Amino acid sequence: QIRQNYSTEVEAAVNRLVNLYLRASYTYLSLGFYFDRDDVALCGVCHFFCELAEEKREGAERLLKMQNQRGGRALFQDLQKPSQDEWGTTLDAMKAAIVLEKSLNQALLDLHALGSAQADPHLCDFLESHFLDEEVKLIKKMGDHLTNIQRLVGSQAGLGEYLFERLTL
Amino acid sequence: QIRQNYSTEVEAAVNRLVNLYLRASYTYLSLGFYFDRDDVALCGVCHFFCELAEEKREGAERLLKMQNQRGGRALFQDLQKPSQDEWGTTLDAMKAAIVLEKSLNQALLDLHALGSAQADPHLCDFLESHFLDEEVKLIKKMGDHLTNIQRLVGSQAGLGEYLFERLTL
Amino acid sequence: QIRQNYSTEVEAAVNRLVNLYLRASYTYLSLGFYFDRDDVALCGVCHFFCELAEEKREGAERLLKMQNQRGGRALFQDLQKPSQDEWGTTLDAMKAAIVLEKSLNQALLDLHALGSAQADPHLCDFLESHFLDEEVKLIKKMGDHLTNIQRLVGSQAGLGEYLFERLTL
Amino acid sequence: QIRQNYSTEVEAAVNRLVNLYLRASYTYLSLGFYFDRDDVALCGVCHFFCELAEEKREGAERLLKMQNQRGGRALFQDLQKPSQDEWGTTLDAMKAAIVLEKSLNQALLDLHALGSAQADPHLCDFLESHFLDEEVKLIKKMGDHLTNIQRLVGSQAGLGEYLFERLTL
Amino acid sequence: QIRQNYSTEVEAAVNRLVNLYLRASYTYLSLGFYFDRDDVALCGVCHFFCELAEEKREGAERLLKMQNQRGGRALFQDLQKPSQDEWGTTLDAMKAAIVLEKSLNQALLDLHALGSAQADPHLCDFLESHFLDEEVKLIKKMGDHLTNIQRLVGSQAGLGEYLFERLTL
Ligand SMILES: [Au+]
Ligand SMILES: [Au+]
Ligand SMILES: [Au+]
Ligand SMILES: [Au+]
Ligand SMILES: [Au+]
Ligand SMILES: [Au+]
Ligand SMILES: [Au+]
Ligand SMILES: [Au+]
Ligand SMILES: [Au+]
Ligand SMILES: [Au+]
Ligand SMILES: [Au+]
Ligand SMILES: [Au+]
Ligand SMILES: [Au+]
Ligand SMILES: [Au+]
Ligand SMILES: [Au+]
Ligand SMILES: [Au+]
Ligand SMILES: [Au+]
Ligand SMILES: [Au+]
Ligand SMILES: [Au+]
Ligand SMILES: [Au+]
Ligand SMILES: [Au+]
Ligand SMILES: [Au+]
Ligand SMILES: [Au+]
Ligand SMILES: [Au+]
Ligand SMILES: [Au+]
Ligand SMILES: [Au+]
Repeated sequence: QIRQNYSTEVEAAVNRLVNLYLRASYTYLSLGFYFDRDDVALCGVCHFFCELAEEKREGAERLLKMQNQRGGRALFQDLQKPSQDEWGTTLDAMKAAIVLEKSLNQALLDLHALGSAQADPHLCDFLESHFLDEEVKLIKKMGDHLTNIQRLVGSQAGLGEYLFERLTL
Repeated sequence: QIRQNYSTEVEAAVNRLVNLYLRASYTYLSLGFYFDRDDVALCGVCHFFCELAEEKREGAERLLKMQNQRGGRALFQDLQKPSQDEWGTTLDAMKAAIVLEKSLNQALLDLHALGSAQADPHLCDFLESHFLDEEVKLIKKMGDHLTNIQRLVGSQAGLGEYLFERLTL
Repeated sequence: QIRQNYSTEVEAAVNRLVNLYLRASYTYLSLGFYFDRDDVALCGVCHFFCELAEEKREGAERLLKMQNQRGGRALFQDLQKPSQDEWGTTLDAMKAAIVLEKSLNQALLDLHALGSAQADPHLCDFLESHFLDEEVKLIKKMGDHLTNIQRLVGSQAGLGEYLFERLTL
Repeated sequence: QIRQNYSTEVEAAVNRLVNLYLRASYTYLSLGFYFDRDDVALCGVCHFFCELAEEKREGAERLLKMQNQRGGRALFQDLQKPSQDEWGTTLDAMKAAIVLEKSLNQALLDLHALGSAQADPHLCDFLESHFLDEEVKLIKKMGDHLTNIQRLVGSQAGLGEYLFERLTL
Repeated sequence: QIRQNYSTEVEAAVNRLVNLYLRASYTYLSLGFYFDRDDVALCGVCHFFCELAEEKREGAERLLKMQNQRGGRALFQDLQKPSQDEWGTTLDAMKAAIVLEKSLNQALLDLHALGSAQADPHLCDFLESHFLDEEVKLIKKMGDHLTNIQRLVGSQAGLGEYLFERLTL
């Protein structure tokens, strides 16, 4: 047995956080393929979301690795289908992405508060090291994108959506 | 004599498909030079169509080579002049290109159905190997372009046509 | 408008000359594939004619480019099928090729005489620069080949046709 | 057990096709050594057939590998001695080689028809991928050679046989 | 004395053509600096015209060199100030540039007609070699630019002028 200072409550919340990262990965998978449709065709938006799918997957994998390192047991649940089949405009999609990110970020903060109350400094360090700053950086970037997308709608939405995709993404 | 399992019906349809690829080549030749006119001047649209002329020619040449490999006899017909002397906007041109591509693709599918009914698996493989996936890929790309061109017309068609040509093509 | 010192008569004759180069290209296409037949199988003769197809195409493309540069309008006609479906011996084929070349060359000379009468020195230079010397060089080469092919028929035509293809082409 | 969608009929026909490729290999072995005899001495003809021996062997080996991959059982029979001890002229030999190739090719086509009736698309793909086009290419090449050999017999058969071997093979 | 077959009429017209190239150079000098004004600030338009100033100067220098080579005497006149102190929009400027180019081109054609009537084939070659095709190419390019500038005015002239300068020039 290696397990030491690792509460059952932290273990369960780690498994839930894995499910949340894998669900986010799947959402981004769906977002990316929507933007590859012939009737949507925004290559840069596609690559943005498919890159996010991969980051969220890797996030999950790091959590699973840590779960094993601490002597927890990984437990997998169903992955819920993404919340939409079609994602609207780049604007709608980027709003939905930031809502999702803020939910992951809140889950990280809740897990951290749990870690602190359980006096589990390895867990707190792990989150700080690999998750909290990355999520803050990602959210700031999405925020910046959203501001630029919004700036570009004005009178000519098609034009703005095209330019954004060509010159930013 | 090398000829084996090669029906006269397949042979004739191969010669027709050659004529269709060469005609497509000629259409793209005309499309490219229209976009090089001083009063049209869309360099990127020109290069897109002149690249297509060359692919369609090479398509024809591969069919002719296969015709000879199987012991068929190449038979050439007149090449019909393209359907238009002037091709309108990039939008009109890209619509016309996708109509042409869907007609080639239908001809490939009809030749394949013939091959299958004649039990000619070399022909079916040949089409699969070098034509069916290429045409599907090309059509998807045209579809994507058309979506972006359309997105860009909105209120300011000149502006959109220029941007598309500079930033996509 | 860019057009200057460019007569409608020159413009039409340029379009006709394009048709003649594309027709020549198509003839050479047919000549090349005839020599790739399993029952003809003269690899070097094939490569000679397929190289000519490509030169004639490029000739056409240079004419079209010049048509646009001068502010003329390219107009495409049907391309007539080559004059033969089967081309006989290398000798017959090379005779037919030199007849075709002399017809292109006469058309270049007629266009030049037109240019001179219209006082269009850009056109005269263009023809001199890229067409007249090339055609003269090509015809001399064909002439040389024909002399060597003829020398080789004598009593043993098969033998001579094989040697020519292996040691010259 | 790995075996899935793999009929006993396909399995048996695969073993027969292996025997046919190994027999062809052996025939080419005999053809090559006949042309290395001091009283035949046609080095290029020898290398042509010994290269074919090796291709036919490799063909057999790919079939055996696939047999194992699908969970079939390889079963070996006697290899029949080649049909001739002495192979005559390069012409006779090349005719005999094309007869042999057309028999392999018919066996491939029969196995493919079997695959299609058994709804075994892995087998159909395997044949298409590695056998059908290769055999078609090889037969076309033999056909070309035969045409050139025949062209060369005329009045002076020794001369023609020597030239062919030096300048083509 | 080297002078041979070089008429006094050609000599004078060569000196006039030098004055016309130097005047064009000076016009382009003025055009370039207008577009470098802080209240105009179109860097790409500036570089386009300053590059033209240099080409026109070099044109003059080649004419002077040829004048000396033939044993003519260079005679210099006043260079007339450009026709405008301020050049308006990129559109106005490009129209004015094409008017100027068509005037040079007409002068080249008139000098050529003179050369032909004086039976001075060195002069005709010189013009053909270094001036007639270059001017035709330059005019076609200006024509293309003008078409794209015009396409871009539509409703939002400032926007179009900026994009043209950033993405074409
Ligand atoms: Au994607
Ligand atoms: Au993508
Ligand atoms: Au802590
Ligand atoms: Au901490
Ligand atoms: Au903490
Ligand atoms: Au083009
Ligand atoms: Au082009
Ligand atoms: Au099939
Ligand atoms: Au198939
Ligand atoms: Au099929
Ligand atoms: Au060829
Ligand atoms: Au060839
Ligand atoms: Au002339
Ligand atoms: Au001339
Ligand atoms: Au002339
Ligand atoms: Au051998
Ligand atoms: Au050998
Ligand atoms: Au099939
Ligand atoms: Au199949
Ligand atoms: Au298949
Ligand atoms: Au099949
Ligand atoms: Au400047
Ligand atoms: Au500048
Ligand atoms: Au002259
Ligand atoms: Au001349
Ligand atoms: Au002249």
